[PDB]
Amino acid sequence: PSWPQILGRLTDNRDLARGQAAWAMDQIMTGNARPAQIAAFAVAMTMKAPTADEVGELAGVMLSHAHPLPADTVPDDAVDVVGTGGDGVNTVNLSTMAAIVVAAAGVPVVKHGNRAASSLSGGADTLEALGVRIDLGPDLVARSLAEVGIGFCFAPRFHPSYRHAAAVLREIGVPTVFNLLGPLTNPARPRAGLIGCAFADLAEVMAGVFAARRSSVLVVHGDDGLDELTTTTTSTIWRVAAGSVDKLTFDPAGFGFARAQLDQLAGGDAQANAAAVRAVLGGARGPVRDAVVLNAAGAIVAHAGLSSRAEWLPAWEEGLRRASAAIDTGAAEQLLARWVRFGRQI
Amino acid sequence: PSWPQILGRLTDNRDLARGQAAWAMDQIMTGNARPAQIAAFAVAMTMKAPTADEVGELAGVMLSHAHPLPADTVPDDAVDVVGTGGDGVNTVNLSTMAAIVVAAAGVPVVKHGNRAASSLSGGADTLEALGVRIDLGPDLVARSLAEVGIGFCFAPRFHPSYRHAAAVLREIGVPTVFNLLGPLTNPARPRAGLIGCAFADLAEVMAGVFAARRSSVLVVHGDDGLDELTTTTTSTIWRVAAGSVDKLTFDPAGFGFARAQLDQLAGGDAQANAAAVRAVLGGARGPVRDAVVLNAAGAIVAHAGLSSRAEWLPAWEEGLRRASAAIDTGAAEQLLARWVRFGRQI
Ligand SMILES: O=P(O)(O)OC[C@H]1O[C@H](OP(=O)(O)OP(=O)(O)O)[C@H](O)[C@@H]1O
Ligand SMILES: O=P(O)(O)OC[C@H]1O[C@H](OP(=O)(O)OP(=O)(O)O)[C@H](O)[C@@H]1O
Ligand SMILES: [Mg+2]
Ligand SMILES: [Mg+2]
Repeated sequence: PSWPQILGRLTDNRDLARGQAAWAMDQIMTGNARPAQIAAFAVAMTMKAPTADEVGELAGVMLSHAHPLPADTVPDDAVDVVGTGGDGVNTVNLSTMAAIVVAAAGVPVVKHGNRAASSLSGGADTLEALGVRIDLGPDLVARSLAEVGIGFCFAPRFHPSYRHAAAVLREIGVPTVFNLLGPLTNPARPRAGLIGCAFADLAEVMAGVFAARRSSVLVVHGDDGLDELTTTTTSTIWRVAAGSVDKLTFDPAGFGFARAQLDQLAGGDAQANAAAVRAVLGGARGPVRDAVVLNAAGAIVAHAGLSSRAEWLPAWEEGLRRASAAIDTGAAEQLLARWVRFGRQI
Repeated sequence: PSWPQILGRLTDNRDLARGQAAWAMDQIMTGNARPAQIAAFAVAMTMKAPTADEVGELAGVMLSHAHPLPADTVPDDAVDVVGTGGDGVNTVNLSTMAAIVVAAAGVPVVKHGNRAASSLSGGADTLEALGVRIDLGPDLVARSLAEVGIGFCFAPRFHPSYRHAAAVLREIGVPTVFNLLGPLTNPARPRAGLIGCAFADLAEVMAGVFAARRSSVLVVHGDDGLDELTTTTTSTIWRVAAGSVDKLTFDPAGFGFARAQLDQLAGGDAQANAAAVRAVLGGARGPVRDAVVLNAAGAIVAHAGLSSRAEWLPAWEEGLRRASAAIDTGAAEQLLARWVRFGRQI
């Protein structure tokens, strides 16, 4: 195959043949692709409308080039809590906060992330400011996970071959199909997760990729455009279980959640967002907390769905019970401190 | 305006705002665009179907950075004979053949061109293979048009700022909206022409750009896929006249043209394309001659179209009759030779 062959086809508004997206991404990962070819491919693939197979081959190749974690160090039931980003809105780090709470409820967590692309502080940014280390390689992410209950995979450190593509996509400035990869390329390959998507027309495609692996994942998009489960309004959820997707709308009001204004969830620089995490874990009641509990519940229901013998509602109310208890007992706050303390000790 | 604004809008399948296409082009020409941005723009402008205004803006910006010809050196009734190519044939043998016939019939021709991408011989290549100096500055092109009756503007010499876009578009290696520009960025700004386009949908767009200029133009797509008037079957013509456009069907059988086969008309190697020209200008009667004569008449008919008193069928017979004569008298063969001598006498 070739670039004009592949680019020609996409610009003809045609789905690619099996293996074509993989060859293209492999060319990219292996540094054999000129910056203009990367850009054309990325834009062309977005405007055509990508398929699950296509994006699955993109994520597949990427993973196959990624640093893996050591064998028998990632639990069978580990969850991820990560979004695509591209909110447009500049919220406090909801995914990061819920991750800590989830791990504090004793659900193993291997989080993928990096810095903000558009926002003032990313997950990795906010974690850095807290004094939790985001540099850790495969072996120490494995250690951290077993020793603290949570581990953090920093995307650049696990995905060096993405460097070629990453610079190019920054220059473009528009989001593309590539903005989907982060959540689909966690190097630990955890089989569950809560997965945020800022682009409502692409979210089904992510769900499609997760269903191919037979993951238990809720792909989420707030109807306010949030790549999290919102408290402002309702959220659309593509539930991924048993290798099939199904669409839902989710209403916090049915679990007694006060509706909220978007700007109550608004965020700032790293220090500020790190202050917000200390606040919430510390027990500050209000909008931000509600948001964190909600999403933390979400991930826990995805965990629960690893088992086929599971109903939606009883699992959500268990989830909300546990996220809330994880904060209120101080266990969440403990865990963060335990985790910082882990990093300062090789 | 902005790159992210313009690229995002395109990726939403939205037509641009008045001025944006121009701003994008203007950044490219000025050197203010990343190759990643050039690539995203060219791909997206294509997949979202481009409009006449958008392409006019791109053409206009390009023309406003170009070296013009000296004042009062291009006659008001000058014509261009040219195709988009990318027919995948090629047509270069036909366009340069008709161009010379036309000039030889006493219609000033100023052609715009480049060395080929897809085919072995292209407009400039074939010209260069016949001994013609294709790379002359504005003054010498005017002197050529004055003395020889034809001039060729070499797109690299006349559009220095376009260098960036060309390098980028070579790498993506597939047709984009930028492939319509050549015919619409003649530095000599000639107000008539026969304009071949391999893209049916884009032809109508090119036509509307020429309508905006009040040029008298026949945009032509061979219904056999050719970017010239074919003799293989019927053609589609977009008659541009009085700032308006009429889509037509054209059949050369109504002038006694035998149906040829597509593989008797196809351009080839530059050294081959050259010999074919000597062959046919020397008097080689056949299906190549036929189709040169046809396209040459189209060019002359287009020239006739500058007067609103011009009528269609008589214009075509005067056209056919004059092109035939230019060949048979040897005026055309003789014109090629004076054009070659001209270059050798500077
Ligand atoms: O910067 P953007 O492209 O707008 O993306 C929004 C943020 O989301 C990502 O983190 P992640 O989703 O892992 O965690 P978060 O939701 O807690 O930030 C990333 O780190 C960004 O800072
Ligand atoms: O890009 P390609 O597909 O190789 O096209 C071959 C040639 O056709 C065009 O020139 P010209 O208009 O002189 O020839 P045509 O009008 O017959 O296409 C184009 O500028 C090339 O020189
Ligand atoms: Mg998120
Ligand atoms: Mg977010």
